[PDB]
Amino acid sequence: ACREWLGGCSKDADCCAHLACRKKWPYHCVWDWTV
Repeated sequence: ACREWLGGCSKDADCCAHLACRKKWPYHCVWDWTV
């Protein structure tokens, strides 16, 4: 289980993939190349 882009991230291991748990709000995983 993981969250995709723009979804509440419980993990900072890019939740799903190619992502990153946005730590600067909104905390919901953003694209790794935009974080």
